[PDB]
Amino acid sequence: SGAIYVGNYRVVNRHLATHNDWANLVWEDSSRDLLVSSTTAQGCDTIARCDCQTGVYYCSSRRKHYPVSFSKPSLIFVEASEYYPARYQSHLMLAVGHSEPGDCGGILRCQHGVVGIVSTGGNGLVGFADVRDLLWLDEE
Ligand SMILES: COCC(=O)Nc1c(Cl)cc(C)cc1Oc1cccc(C(N)=O)c1
Ligand SMILES: [Zn+2]
Repeated sequence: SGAIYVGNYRVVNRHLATHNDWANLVWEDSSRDLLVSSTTAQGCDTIARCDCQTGVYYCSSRRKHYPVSFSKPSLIFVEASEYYPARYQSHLMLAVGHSEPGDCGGILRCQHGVVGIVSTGGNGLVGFADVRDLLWLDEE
């Protein structure tokens, strides 16, 4: 579990969105596993605006923050899970690292701020849904 709080927005994994998130929906994309909803109070997270390929992510199944190298956002085939059938997930970055289903929502951060959240993984890998291209998160 986990979320990004930026301005008047809440960024969560789409498969973990609550009834409040859907009722207060701003934007969602099933192929990216992302959902953004409106908030009453302001958040303090800063979204990175960069092309960094090194950062640190939080792994709840280990209670640890790991330094990782990751690929640039891409269209990647992701196997069937409890939440989605086997499909191509877009804007996805991969790193070699530990991850379990309940690790989704763990933040990946670089020196510039939040890069994304844990969205896919298994077999020694971890995948993160990029949020650095969502420029509108920084305004209105
Ligand atoms: C057979 O793999 C099922 C599974 O739950 N693997 C998995 C494992 Cl180990 C680890 C993680 C972090 C995610 C994982 O899968 C999911 C779960 C929720 C959503 C998505 C998606 N966005 O397509 C992918
Ligand atoms: Zn950066």
